[PDB]
Amino acid sequence: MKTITLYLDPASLPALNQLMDFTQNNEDKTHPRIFGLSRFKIPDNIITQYQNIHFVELKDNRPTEALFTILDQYPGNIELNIHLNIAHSVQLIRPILAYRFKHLDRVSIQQLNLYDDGSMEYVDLEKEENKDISAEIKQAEKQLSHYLLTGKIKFDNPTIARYVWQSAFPVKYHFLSTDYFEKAEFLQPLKEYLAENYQKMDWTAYQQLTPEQQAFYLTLVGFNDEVKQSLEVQQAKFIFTGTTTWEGNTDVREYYAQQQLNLLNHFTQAEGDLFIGDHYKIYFKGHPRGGEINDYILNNAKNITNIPANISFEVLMMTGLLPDKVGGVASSLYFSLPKEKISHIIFTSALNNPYVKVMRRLGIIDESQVIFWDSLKQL
Ligand SMILES: CC(=O)N[C@@H]1[C@@H](O)[C@@H](F)[C@@](OP(=O)(O)OC[C@H]2O[C@@H](n3ccc(N)nc3=O)[C@H](O)[C@@H]2O)(C(=O)O)O[C@H]1[C@H](O)[C@H](O)CO
Ligand SMILES: OC[C@H]1O[C@@H](O[C@H]2[C@H](O)[C@@H](O)[C@@H](O)O[C@@H]2CO)[C@H](O)[C@@H](O)[C@H]1O
Repeated sequence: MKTITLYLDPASLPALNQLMDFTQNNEDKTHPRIFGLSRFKIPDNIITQYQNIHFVELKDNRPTEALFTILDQYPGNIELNIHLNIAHSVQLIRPILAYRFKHLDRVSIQQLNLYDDGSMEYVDLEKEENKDISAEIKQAEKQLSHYLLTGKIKFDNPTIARYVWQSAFPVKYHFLSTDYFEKAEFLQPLKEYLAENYQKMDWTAYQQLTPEQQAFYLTLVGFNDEVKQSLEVQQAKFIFTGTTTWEGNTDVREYYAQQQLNLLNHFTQAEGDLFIGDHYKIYFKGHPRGGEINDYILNNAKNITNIPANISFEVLMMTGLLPDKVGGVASSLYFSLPKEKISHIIFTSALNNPYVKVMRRLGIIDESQVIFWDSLKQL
């Protein structure tokens, strides 16, 4: 009997947590590990310290069939310790279930550890506000059973389906907001169902690591001394945070880039609606997938210091390097930001906007008139 740990995430936030789990378990050099983290490359000089370390691409939110070749190397009874993105859990586990079916006598699922993609889970949950949540859970459990028995995916409620894994496996959920499950009264049956199977994402985990593990972790997430030194400047700091679009449409991507540059100007120019003051040093923390939208800010802004877009914002909180003020388009990063540091959060374009509702529920935004980015004069 042998445990194999899989770390799967096409996004950022679950991978960030999973790399913490790997760091905590980094003394064990031989434990079989499969990394399917789209946004993170484990440095070679770390890879070389480990045996039984494997890598798999994700395509369409699941491990490719390359997974099967890796698993074939382990010919005995194997138990899978699987780490997943919640929003994408059903697809990510699909090839794992298919492999289990082919080797039903030797392959088992030990447990699941699941982490929020980010704001998406909460925006999705907000849309379920008028449903009988208790009934949705019971139906999702039944349809999960069919998935597990047949390999066929069919959920009447794809959103609630993300939360019923306990009906089949030992599970632990790691939520960006545990407050949401307390504050959204319509979700009470889900809170109660999830019982003792969840905790909040622990942003104090880094602080409890040894100095050696802290250095190891920072190497995994792409943090380095130069970014550290850039943020240790003796001046008040403002970080402008970027967003992205998943649309490939040039019109849409150019629109996003232009509108986001205009937003930055509203923060940093004296005439801007959101003017922060002349004494701040300005940084840009682009979205990890901003791509040319990121480039547009760096090319068209002035006196801005880039924080490499691949560095997740929450690392600055872990390292105690948060700036005085943070502003930009609504992002998952605002879910764990101390409220005193929020300048303004801007929504893309509506009181009943589900993202607005989520943040209002959570006390991240107040009762004032929300700001959409197309409400801003082109400066
Ligand atoms: C509602 C919805 O669809 N939410 C998804 C969200 O759950 C997740 F898929 C992600 O989350 P998103 O809120 O962008 O932020 C996710 C994480 O990326 C890092 N980050 C982000 C922005 C930034 N300027 N600096 C950073 O470092 C932080 O670690 C943060 O916690 C994502 O791509 O991972 O993208 C959004 C949207 O699809 C996207 O914003 C397009 O508008
Ligand atoms: O990168 C992780 C995020 O992916 C989003 O899906 C995008 C995808 O990134 C993009 O390449 C293309 O395939 O369009 C998808 C949207 O339909 C997820 O929606 C988001 O939750 C993150 O997981």
